[PDB]
Amino acid sequence: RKVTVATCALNQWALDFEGNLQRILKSIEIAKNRGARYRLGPELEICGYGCWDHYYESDTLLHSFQVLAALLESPVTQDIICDVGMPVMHRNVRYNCRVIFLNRKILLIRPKMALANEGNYRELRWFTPWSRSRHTEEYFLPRMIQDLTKQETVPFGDAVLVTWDTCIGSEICEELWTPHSPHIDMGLDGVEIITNASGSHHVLRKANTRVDLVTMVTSKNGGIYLLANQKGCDGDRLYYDGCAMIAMNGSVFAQGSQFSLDDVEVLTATLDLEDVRSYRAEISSRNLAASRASPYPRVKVDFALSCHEDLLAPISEPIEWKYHSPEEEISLGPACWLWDFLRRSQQAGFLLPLSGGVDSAATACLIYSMCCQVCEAVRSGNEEVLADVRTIVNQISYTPQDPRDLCGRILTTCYMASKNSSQETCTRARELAQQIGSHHISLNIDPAVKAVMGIFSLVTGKSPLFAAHGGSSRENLALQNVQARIRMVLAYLFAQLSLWSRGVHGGLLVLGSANVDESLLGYLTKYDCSSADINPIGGISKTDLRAFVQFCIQRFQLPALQSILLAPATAELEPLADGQVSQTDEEDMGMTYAELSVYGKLRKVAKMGPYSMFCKLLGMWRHICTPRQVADKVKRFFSKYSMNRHKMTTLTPAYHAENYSPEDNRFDLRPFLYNTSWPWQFRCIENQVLQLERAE
Amino acid sequence: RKVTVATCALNQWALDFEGNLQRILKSIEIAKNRGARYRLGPELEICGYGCWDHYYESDTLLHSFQVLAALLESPVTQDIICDVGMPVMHRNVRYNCRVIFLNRKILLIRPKMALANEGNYRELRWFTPWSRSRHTEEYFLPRMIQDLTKQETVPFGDAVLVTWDTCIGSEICEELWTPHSPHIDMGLDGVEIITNASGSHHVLRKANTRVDLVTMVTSKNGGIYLLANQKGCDGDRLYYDGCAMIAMNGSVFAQGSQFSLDDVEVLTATLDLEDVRSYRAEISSRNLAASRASPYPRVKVDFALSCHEDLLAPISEPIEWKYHSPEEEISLGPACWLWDFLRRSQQAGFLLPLSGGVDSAATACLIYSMCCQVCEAVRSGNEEVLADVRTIVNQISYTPQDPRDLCGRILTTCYMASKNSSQETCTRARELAQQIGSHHISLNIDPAVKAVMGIFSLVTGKSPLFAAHGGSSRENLALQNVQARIRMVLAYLFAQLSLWSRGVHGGLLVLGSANVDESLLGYLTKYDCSSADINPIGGISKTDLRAFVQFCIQRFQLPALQSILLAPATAELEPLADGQVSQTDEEDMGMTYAELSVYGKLRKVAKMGPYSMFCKLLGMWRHICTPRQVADKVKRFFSKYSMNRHKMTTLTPAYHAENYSPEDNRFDLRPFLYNTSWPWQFRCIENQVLQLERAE
Amino acid sequence: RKVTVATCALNQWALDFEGNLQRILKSIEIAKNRGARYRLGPELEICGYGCWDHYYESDTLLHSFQVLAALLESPVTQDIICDVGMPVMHRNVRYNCRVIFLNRKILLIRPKMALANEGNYRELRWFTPWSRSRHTEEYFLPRMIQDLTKQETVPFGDAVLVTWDTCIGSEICEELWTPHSPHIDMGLDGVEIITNASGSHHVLRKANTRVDLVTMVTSKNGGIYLLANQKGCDGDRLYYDGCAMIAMNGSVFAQGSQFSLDDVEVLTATLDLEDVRSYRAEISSRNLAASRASPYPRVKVDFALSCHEDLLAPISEPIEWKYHSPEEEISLGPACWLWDFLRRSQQAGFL
Ligand SMILES: Nc1ncnc2c1ncn2[C@@H]1O[C@H](COP(=O)(O)OP(=O)(O)OC[C@H]2O[C@@H]([n+]3cccc(C(=O)O)c3)[C@H](O)[C@@H]2O)[C@@H](O)[C@H]1O
Ligand SMILES: Nc1ncnc2c1ncn2[C@@H]1O[C@H](COP(=O)(O)OP(=O)(O)OC[C@H]2O[C@@H]([n+]3cccc(C(=O)O)c3)[C@H](O)[C@@H]2O)[C@@H](O)[C@H]1O
Ligand SMILES: Nc1ncnc2c1ncn2[C@@H]1O[C@H](COP(=O)(O)O)[C@@H](O)[C@H]1O
Ligand SMILES: Nc1ncnc2c1ncn2[C@@H]1O[C@H](COP(=O)(O)O)[C@@H](O)[C@H]1O
Ligand SMILES: [Cl-]
Ligand SMILES: [Cl-]
Ligand SMILES: [Cl-]
Ligand SMILES: [Cl-]
Ligand SMILES: [Cl-]
Ligand SMILES: [Cl-]
Ligand SMILES: [Cl-]
Ligand SMILES: [Cl-]
Ligand SMILES: [Cl-]
Ligand SMILES: [Cl-]
Ligand SMILES: [Cl-]
Ligand SMILES: [Mg+2]
Ligand SMILES: [Mg+2]
Repeated sequence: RKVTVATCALNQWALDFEGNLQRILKSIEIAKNRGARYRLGPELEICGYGCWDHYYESDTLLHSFQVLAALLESPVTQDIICDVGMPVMHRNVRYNCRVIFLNRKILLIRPKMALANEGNYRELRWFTPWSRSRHTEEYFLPRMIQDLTKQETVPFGDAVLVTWDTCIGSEICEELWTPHSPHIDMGLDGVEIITNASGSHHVLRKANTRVDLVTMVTSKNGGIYLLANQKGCDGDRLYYDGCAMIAMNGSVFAQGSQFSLDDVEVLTATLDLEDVRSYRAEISSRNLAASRASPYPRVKVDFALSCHEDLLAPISEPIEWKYHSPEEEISLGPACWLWDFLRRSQQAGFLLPLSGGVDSAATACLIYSMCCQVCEAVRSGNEEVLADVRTIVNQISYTPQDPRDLCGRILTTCYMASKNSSQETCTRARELAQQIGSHHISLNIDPAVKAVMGIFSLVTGKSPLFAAHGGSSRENLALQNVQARIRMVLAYLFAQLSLWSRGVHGGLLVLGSANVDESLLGYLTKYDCSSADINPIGGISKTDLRAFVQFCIQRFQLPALQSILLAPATAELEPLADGQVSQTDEEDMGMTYAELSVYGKLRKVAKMGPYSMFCKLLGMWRHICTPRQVADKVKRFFSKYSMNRHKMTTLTPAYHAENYSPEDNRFDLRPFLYNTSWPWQFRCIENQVLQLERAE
Repeated sequence: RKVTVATCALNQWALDFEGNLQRILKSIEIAKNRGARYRLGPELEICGYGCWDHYYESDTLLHSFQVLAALLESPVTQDIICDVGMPVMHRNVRYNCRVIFLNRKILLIRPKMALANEGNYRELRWFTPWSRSRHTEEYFLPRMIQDLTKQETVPFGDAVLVTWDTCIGSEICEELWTPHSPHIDMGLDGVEIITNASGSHHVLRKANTRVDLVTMVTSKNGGIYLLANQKGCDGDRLYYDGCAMIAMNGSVFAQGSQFSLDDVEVLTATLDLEDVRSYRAEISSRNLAASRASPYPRVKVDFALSCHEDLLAPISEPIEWKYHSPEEEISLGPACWLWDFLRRSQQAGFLLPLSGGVDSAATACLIYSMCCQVCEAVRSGNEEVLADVRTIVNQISYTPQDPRDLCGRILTTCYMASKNSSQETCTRARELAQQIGSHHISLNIDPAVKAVMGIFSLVTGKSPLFAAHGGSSRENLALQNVQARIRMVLAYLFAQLSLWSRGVHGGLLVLGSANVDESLLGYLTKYDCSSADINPIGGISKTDLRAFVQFCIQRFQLPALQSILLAPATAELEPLADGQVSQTDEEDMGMTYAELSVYGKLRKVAKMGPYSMFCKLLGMWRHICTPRQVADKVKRFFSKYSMNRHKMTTLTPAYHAENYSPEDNRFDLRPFLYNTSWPWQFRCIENQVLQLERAE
Repeated sequence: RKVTVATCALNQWALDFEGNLQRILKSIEIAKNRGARYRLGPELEICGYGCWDHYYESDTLLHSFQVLAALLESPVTQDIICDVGMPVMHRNVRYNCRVIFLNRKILLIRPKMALANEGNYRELRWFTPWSRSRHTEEYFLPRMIQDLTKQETVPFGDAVLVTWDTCIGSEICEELWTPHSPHIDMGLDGVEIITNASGSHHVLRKANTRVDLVTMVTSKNGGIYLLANQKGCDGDRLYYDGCAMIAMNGSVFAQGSQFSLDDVEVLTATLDLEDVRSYRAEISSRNLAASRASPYPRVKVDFALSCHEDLLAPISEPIEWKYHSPEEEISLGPACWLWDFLRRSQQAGFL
């Protein structure tokens, strides 16, 4: 009848065994206080999901087991079934596993059967899928575990648990949406509870597909579904957004946070198993298509999941899943990201080159949002967060209440004007900093620039001129770039010495402000301020950035943003001749951010090369453009793209948000020395155009 | 009786279909002129091996076929069997394939059955292995091919080719390295000739493994074995080093270049099939197993490998494989990789910061080596090299004979001294430049440094001091780093404007000079000159570098190097107080380049975390060090490594040389925000140390 | 690229071969006027789904074939692929089938693999599920059909059609919600269009589950989904409420009536196949869990589903499915029921 189960989101850290252990323990202790008899944790939670090439290392395996032993001998784990994740090597093959134990015995080790090998995922690099479906083998335990557990071997493979009162089965992360998912046969076999341990990272706007899936599955097959997921940054450019859930028969009973500053969040629910049994009768109490397939092996477990609590235990009522707006998503994720980055880097704060333009502004807003979250958290009684703030600012007695106050201690904004900067942009940056609370620095680079160009003249005997002073296209560009790069040099100097100049220990993380759209076209200066330490908006669309900044006005009460939004998007690096005004980035690029986004998505999402893309747009923009015209747009896109790709190889690491990122380290593997005339492809395009231009 | 076969190495280029088509045609034409009736190409040669995520694009598939259709309708391919590679989608699964055609008819498509998923390889990201052994399906041909070939379908799978006189089998690359390789069962079923198309890249010293393996195989199994490989840079960090070979019954019959400036290099041999047959007939255990061997599907082909060429057509005689010394390898690999960048980037030359030290010196030697190579190639009658040069140099009449004259056209060294630089280092740089013939630039950064520091003072009211002037540790470092990044600002300014100042069109690629040992430890300044466009020595050991440079003294007649070798490895950026001499980078790092090299190899090559590494060293350095000491060495390494790993994320792409490269984009994936205290792991280490101190 | 397909709801009548034929013809004629190159009809539409114990009767089989012959020799069926349903006995075993023909040839006969045996359904009483998955056998045609079609045998079993431009597959009624549905492997194999012929009867309030399913399926696997269903009373206490639909990539493009007094209702839609191909790339352009299962047999069909019409043919835009309130459901179904009862009973009225 009535059972009480727990799932959870943990902020795990790659190879951080000590912390990882304490987090797992805490969740189990929490679940037990709430009356749970089964606890589900995230995929590979013992070592942290993102260990990458450390999985090749045997030490990883070893410590994981030492962590497992600690769990097994811990008095908290008594009388609750615990499903943890670690790597495990069986017969010289490395598997991504679930280790399920109860009262100092291992019940079953259950290896993953479908591995993620797309986008940021590459599990086949380190793990093998279990291929012997509906079968188990005897796994031989480490003497370390034997001595403790008093078992020689345990079942290893595709099996389910049978207890005195129920039948629980495992579905690991992506097995949930893999063709022919375990949950189908488990359902058929009569499995009433299905646990899914995830490690899925944030992706702007796609939170609902996870929820929908679990929902549909429970709706279609009946049953309780448990989903646990990592939450936070585990040591790289991903943010895991654990929307841990508990679903039954198509309804949701517990909704876990997508972004929060909690290291441990536990969901429970009290459900009557008979609701499953009667909901399944409601559908098909009959037989099926006559399948006669090999049935699931069964691990007998001497334990009752439901135990006497009924007399008081309130049944969980169904709930509606509340989603975040896309702007709320943006204001929360990169924000919580930046918080883990700061706290785990053990760095003294951030250094933000603030230009008075939209992106640098958005970046500033993310920090302010971070501060708010921290204040919220501290108010909420979050000891970990309080501990951390106190450690970051060095003040034992400190207690952030006003976000502007915390911000000041944590953020240093820096406006670096050139000879041609307007008074307006300088002002806007000054105002925005004033409003969020940051320590603002305003300086002029021109003395350093004059000096560099002096060195050049001194040695070549030649003086480059700006385009407006009769300079060549090359000279103009070079000059612009020098200023860009001097800014970067200065940014790092302050990162390294500004706190020093204020009488205080420590150094700052440099933050970048490239957006995903310009990153793709390479419309940036190699090694200017586009290269920093971390970039939180690197993966966000320009349009979304504007959207996010306009949303910040009212949510954070920052009026300084209006002028910033209204101002013309221009880079004041070159003097303006009489009769003309500044050129906008969109004219500079030779395409609007809108249409740039389309190329982006057609390229990475829809997997189109130039010919394919030419054909798509030809129809999409059939009214607006002519065949010759789209050819030119596409050609212009691919050439600029290819010419600039090398800029991508060295680009600052970015929070992952859009599934159309051009990021080269993990998500978008590509050449960087292309033939930039695309002779063959472009010829195909021409032929098509010529063919169409034969119509009357 | 006698058959004439060809294999080759092509300098393919990712997505360069036009180019790739022309090079394949050339190989086939060269093959025919030399009398071959079979021609084998490299792995995925139509599209070029390294298209990475473009493999997801239908356009890659489509254009590959268009190339194929071109090959099929081409007169040159008449009466020679052609083994060509491309990706194929079959039943909506994407495979790495060989396509064998003859006289406008596709004979068979052979999919790869084992993929490479380690190191720089990750075929599983985009392809699936064919897994039905000795089995075949019908491939439905694209309409375009049908209209040309008048075929509806062709066999797709694990099949062999039967001619009137022989039986030909395919082994694709990594299949040769798998435990139960195809060549075993193939040889037992009477396949006489085995063809292997590879696409494997350079690794210092590992050339013999490929040779020994193919030789062993034909020795153990009998038969002729052909290997083809890409040669050169196809668009990324890798150099494919085509050691294409022909081997029979354990002897080599043709050895292809490892590094050469040739786009197309064809090997042919004339062999007697009767030698194969009698070699096999002499192995009793083989024959006992061959009269019981499981059969391969055979595609019957109306063709004779041995024609009316028999008339005294001279049988090929056995040869000894000649190898390169490790220094010759270094002298030739990155050199060719550099030529390929220069010509395929359509850039006007290189800009090399030259410090008067070993590594930058090495980089200079590579460029000179390249120059010699180009000169040698031109003297050989190589028309594409001569064209390529004239294009780079914009003078259609130019003929590089002297290596020093070419060098001055395409290289620009740049010495950049600080206030503290010594006169010696200046002169070493200058003397090296004179001797290789580069255009040398000598300047002082001090004016620019003062200007930047003046900016900092104007805005903070504080002035940083060098440690020798009582500055703090941080001040001293900030100061050193500033100078360092200023050098980078200048480097790019000259890269962009130096030719302009000399009244010449174009720009330069900036070369880096980070070695693989410093890259590992993070012993470099983020965004100093460590950050360039490409780094030809970023994957090479400090010890190999010295060895290389010392080799260059006699090989290239460059005496300036001796002083460069003999001089103390010091970075003159800070002033030294008297009573004290300048600190070497080895005491700066806190470890010798030697012990560093060991950490790096134990790390990547032996897959070792800090506990494992401590254990290994403890035994290795048992005489030299005490366990307490070993722990400190290991902890210091791991500490430094992980505090600095972020420097890897934005670091300049390096030519891949060692298999212990710490490169983060492809070869060595790792997190970049570690818990740098390594609590768990260091605890385990201290436990062992205590345990060892108590007992004895 | 652009194709035009048709599905339909028919008011079929058990054993009413004459009428059943004329209804099928009419739908095909309508589809052709609308430019369709493939037409999908309901489950067992030739004999009418509700024949019950008449399925034991060989006459049923016979007339069905005589009806099939009439379809085959009819000039209306020219240049459109027609998927009709009849019972068919292969090797002395009775199967509930799809007969797909084009220009007086049978392309493939495709038998049901999961049979409904719950509530009002009892298909196992008369039919056997096809159990040899991913396999076909040579079905020997009746001389009646041979003479007309000039074919000795045709493929019988679990197969897909491959045309010059696309790949079409079959999912019969309840196979849509049976564990391990054909649409999963068909998707994997690259089937771009999936036809589902239904005979599902009205059930108060449960209309959305049909729509949701088709929707979710196309959303999850990509592809065009076609669903046809009987509509009206076929001679007993059931009302079939054909919510025939056309779905693609998770959106609905055509919504058929649940209750109407039409004997024939045809849905069409003009869709670009490349939307499927690019929507599937959007999800997983990679590989899967490494399944290595026996793949679908392929019937080669010398026909192009898309033919030159593009230059004028408007692409169908997505629509929202409009449901009836429960009271509207009540006011319409039993109502349309009573109408067929009155008209087919040949009675003078009600008391
Ligand atoms: N295939 C290849 N592989 C490796 N390297 C390659 C290469 N092709 C060129 N390179 C090299 O890469 C280097 C590129 O860097 P660099 O020479 O500095 O120039 P680059 O970064 O290419 O040009 C900077 C761009 O930024 C834009 N801009 C201007 C002003 C402000 C802003 C702003 O929004 O902040 C942007 C401007 O319009 C310009 O197009 C060159 O040295 C070039 O030789
Ligand atoms: N976990 C983490 N994730 C992301 N970023 C992190 C980080 N931890 C620190 N950071 C940040 O990274 C930045 C590091 O750069 P920076 O502050 O400039 O300083 P950094 O590059 O760390 O220090 C330079 C090193 O180069 C050596 N050096 C000196 C003189 C000459 C030479 C030579 O051979 O050329 C070398 C010197 O001994 C020193 O150890 C800092 O802003 C820091 O806050
Ligand atoms: N005036 C400025 N002050 C501070 N940072 C700037 C300034 N201008 C540009 N940046 C930085 O440079 C990048 C944008 O380049 P630009 O478009 O030329 O303004 C972003 O990373 C900014 O943070
Ligand atoms: N005096 C110099 N002149 C030119 N390049 C230098 C100089 N010193 C250092 N570099 C560059 O900086 C890196 C080495 O740093 P360092 O060890 O401090 O000399 C290499 O990439 C060198 O090319
Ligand atoms: Cl052990
Ligand atoms: Cl069992
Ligand atoms: Cl400090
Ligand atoms: Cl802006
Ligand atoms: Cl803007
Ligand atoms: Cl100090
Ligand atoms: Cl120019
Ligand atoms: Cl040195
Ligand atoms: Cl040295
Ligand atoms: Cl008959
Ligand atoms: Cl087939
Ligand atoms: Mg902006
Ligand atoms: Mg050196």
